[PDB]
Amino acid sequence: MEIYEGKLTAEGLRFGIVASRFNHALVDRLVEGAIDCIVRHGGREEDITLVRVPGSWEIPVAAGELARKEDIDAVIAIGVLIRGATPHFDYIASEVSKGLANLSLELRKPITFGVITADTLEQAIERAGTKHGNKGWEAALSAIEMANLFKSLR
Amino acid sequence: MEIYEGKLTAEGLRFGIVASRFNHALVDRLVEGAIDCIVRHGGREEDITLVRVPGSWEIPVAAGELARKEDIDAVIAIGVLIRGATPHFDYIASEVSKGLANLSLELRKPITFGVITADTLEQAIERAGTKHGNKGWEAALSAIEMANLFKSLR
Amino acid sequence: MEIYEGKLTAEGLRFGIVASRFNHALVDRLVEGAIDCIVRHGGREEDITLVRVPGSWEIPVAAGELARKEDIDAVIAIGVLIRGATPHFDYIASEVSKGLANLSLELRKPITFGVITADTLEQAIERAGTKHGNKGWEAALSAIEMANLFKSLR
Amino acid sequence: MEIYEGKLTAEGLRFGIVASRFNHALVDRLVEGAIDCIVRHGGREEDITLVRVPGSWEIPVAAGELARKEDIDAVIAIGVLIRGATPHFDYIASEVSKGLANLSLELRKPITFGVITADTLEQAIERAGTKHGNKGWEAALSAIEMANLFKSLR
Amino acid sequence: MEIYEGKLTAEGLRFGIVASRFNHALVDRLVEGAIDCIVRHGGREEDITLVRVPGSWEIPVAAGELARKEDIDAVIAIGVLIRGATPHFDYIASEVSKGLANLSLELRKPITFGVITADTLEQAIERAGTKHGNKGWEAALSAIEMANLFKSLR
Amino acid sequence: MEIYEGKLTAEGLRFGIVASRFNHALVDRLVEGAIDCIVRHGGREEDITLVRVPGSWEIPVAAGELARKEDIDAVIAIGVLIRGATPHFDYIASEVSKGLANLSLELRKPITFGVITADTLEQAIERAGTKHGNKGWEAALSAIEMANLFKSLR
Amino acid sequence: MEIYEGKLTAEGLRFGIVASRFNHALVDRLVEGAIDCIVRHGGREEDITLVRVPGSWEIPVAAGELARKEDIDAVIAIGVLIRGATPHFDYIASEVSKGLANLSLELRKPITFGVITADTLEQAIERAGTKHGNKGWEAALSAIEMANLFKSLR
Repeated sequence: MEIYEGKLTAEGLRFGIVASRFNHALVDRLVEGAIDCIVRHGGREEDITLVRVPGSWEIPVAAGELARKEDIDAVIAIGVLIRGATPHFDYIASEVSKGLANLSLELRKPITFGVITADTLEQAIERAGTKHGNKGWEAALSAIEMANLFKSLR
Repeated sequence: MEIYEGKLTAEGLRFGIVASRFNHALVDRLVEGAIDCIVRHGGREEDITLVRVPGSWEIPVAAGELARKEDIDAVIAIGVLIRGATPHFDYIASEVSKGLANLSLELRKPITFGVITADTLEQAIERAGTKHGNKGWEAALSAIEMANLFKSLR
Repeated sequence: MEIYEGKLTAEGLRFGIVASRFNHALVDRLVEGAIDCIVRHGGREEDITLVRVPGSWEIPVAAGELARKEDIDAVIAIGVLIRGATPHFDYIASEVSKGLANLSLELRKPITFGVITADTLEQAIERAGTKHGNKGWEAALSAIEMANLFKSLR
Repeated sequence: MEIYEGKLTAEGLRFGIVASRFNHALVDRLVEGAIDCIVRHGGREEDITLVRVPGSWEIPVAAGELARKEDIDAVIAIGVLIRGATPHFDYIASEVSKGLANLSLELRKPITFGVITADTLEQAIERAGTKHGNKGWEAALSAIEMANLFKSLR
Repeated sequence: MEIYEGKLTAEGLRFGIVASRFNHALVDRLVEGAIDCIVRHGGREEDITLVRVPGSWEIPVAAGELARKEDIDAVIAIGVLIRGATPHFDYIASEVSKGLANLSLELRKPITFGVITADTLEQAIERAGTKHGNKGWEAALSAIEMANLFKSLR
Repeated sequence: MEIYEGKLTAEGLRFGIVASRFNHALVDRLVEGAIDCIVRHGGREEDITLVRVPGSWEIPVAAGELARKEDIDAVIAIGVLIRGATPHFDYIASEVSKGLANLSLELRKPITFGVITADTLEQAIERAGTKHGNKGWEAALSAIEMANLFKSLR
Repeated sequence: MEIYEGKLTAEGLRFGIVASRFNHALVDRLVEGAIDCIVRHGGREEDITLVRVPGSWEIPVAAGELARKEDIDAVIAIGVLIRGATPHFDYIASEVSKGLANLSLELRKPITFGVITADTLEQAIERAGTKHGNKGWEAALSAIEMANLFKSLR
């Protein structure tokens, strides 16, 4: 039986991070977590490209630009969505997730989904550094592992 | 009338399995079930490729890499999703299923959906070895049958 | 004004039927209804290709194989989905319907949706031969009418 | 500032109408409304192509055939969906709308959505000639306006 | 074992339709459905005799006149009865059905019962073109099938 | 398509009216309505035969005597039944209606059912000249139309 | 049978619009809708006369002045009435409607009633551009159609 799996060492890997600006206070914590993960797993900060976009709606189109660069091994998508009074939340989150997934399949490159979709502000605060750990860190781990995996798998 | 149907014999077939690492305790049981099915239906374990991915979100992109290998007859996707407090579960499960289906149609190769989507942990425990039988076994049977079917159908 | 419409005569038409094996007791009734419709509207049973697939998840990929055969005029998709305890039903039904629709648009060939999506077993029993008439018969009628329509429309 | 907008004059425009046969009593009223709109806005009835399809499921595939004809300026899709006891309504309406939208984007031609999606029969009766005006008329107006718009825009 | 059954082809068959005038709005839809069925199953409209009667009470006596013509193969009875405030509905529906059945047995000719007996107007609207399909179409199918059956059976 | 229908002109037609004597106050209004209809649609009063019978039970046997006269074109049956305390109402109304229908089928002559079957006196008052129009007038119209119809149909 | 009906083309027609000033915010939207309708149906804006009046009470007397001009084909009356605390609303709306109708009959010229009579402000907002479409547009369509109709009818 052949086993393919990725180590959690980030030596030599190049990363791209797309972070929305809306929900500024929490997206900053998520980005801090992602950079901390990449650096403390052996990666250099000089090998990280950070792209700032106004809202979550533009994360897919910015990730399309980063992910087609040859010198990028994986892309981390970071954003915070909190449900409001209107159904706007549903139609934004669905399109963001769908675009990211379609892009990842199209470009044959791991694009990791580190976007928080919370019903309440309190949940988003939990998932961005407090009791539940930040999805920035979780997404960075996923991206590192897939970047290592695809080196063997390709 | 022409009838096309697949036998349940796994002699000579090559399989690929993509298993997420999240929900480690149950995904291991699902993978055990899938391998047991393939082996006990006549297949060899040396003809199975196992790919481990961090979460369910990356199953489609890893299955895209396995399914384009010529020496793979079918791909079994294995993962466990349990609904949490946030609507994150919906946007993950929808994208995983949609990506797998689109990939299967695109590559003209059977990609079987052995992912558990449970509201509660108790349901997931039921569907992964206990009272309801493991979807790893069910997915392996589906993959074997489609692999045999496409030999006749093509 | 130009009117394009299809007659309900099945002389000379070739059909493909994809039927899942899950919910064996009801899918058999649906297939019986479809074949009865095709035969009693003038079609021959020697001009029908039947493909059996394990579950509803594989209906799109099998229909992709039948529908690209030149000697097939329309494809009838037959399956039964009954909602269970998990949200698995939603993610299966959505992908089956989406795959069938995308395939039909891509191949410019009518693929008729004769899949039962029931909340309860009692509804599925109603819609498969009992009080509400079988969707196998309804789907066969739709396929016959579109097959006749596209002869004029093309 | 450049303003692009379409007049509501139908002189010289060619139209295609796809109408399902299910819910016969109301689809006939919708088609009457659409033809009345086209004729009373200056269009000729000899410049209208009407295609009849069995159910709403086949509207996208028939619209694909009409919309690729060069001598068709816009396509009007007409159908009536009333929610039943099963979730079948959701999976039919979603696929019809998605197919129509994808087709319109693909063919760069306006395909107007004049399909009634009603929870109850009483609502469908309202929206097909009675208190709320028929979506056949509304869809015909939309198609006329886009047909005029694309002449300037292209 | 000898099997006698009728095909659903209407080539060469002659039909008679008796339609009441009461409930004008729905009987017209039922008659449209019946004629559409006969025409789209291969029959000609020149081979259909339509008899209009004031109320449902006179359908049996008019069907007695049509059914004794030699050049009529089957008779379709079309009418709409909606229960009112008085028990008049019972004594009308019972006599209509009894007369039609006795006439059919006496003349050894299929007389198909396409009369709607509804408790409420909403049910009658359902059964005459809307959600439940029109009994005009159902009765026309029954008449076609029996007309084909009696050719073999006699 | 051959259309048979009767005009509403009563020139030259001969009518027979059987009216019960029970419920004298309302049967008189019904008879007035019937005669008014026949006269104002062009018929002469000298061409009307009126037969008075004690109760509704004897209407069928008197109509048997009128309807076998050659110089009678149609027979109008007029009576009023109001439900009492005993089930007598059911067994009278059923037999009256059944006898009239059987007689009409036997003699191949239109016998129109203008009998009021009311649960309460207030309903019978409504249906005999007041808010709901008298069944004498309605029955006379039905008889005129069938008399004209059978001239063409025979 | 002679059919008289008006097309929806506004070429060459001259219009007069009387708009009250009370409920300034909504009357402006209604006037915008009316002018947009006239322009986009082929009419010129140079052929429109706009008269502003203080309240709805003066719309009839101003419409009397416009409608007697020879070079005016139809008059559109635009105003918004919202019920207050006093019965003043009833006595204003009744007189406005009565005056407009009497004027239209007297001058043999179409005067279209595009006045909103709302119980609540929320309804008036609905009917002036939002969910229910603006009565300015509806009234302009009515005026165009009657202006075309009277050309044939006179």
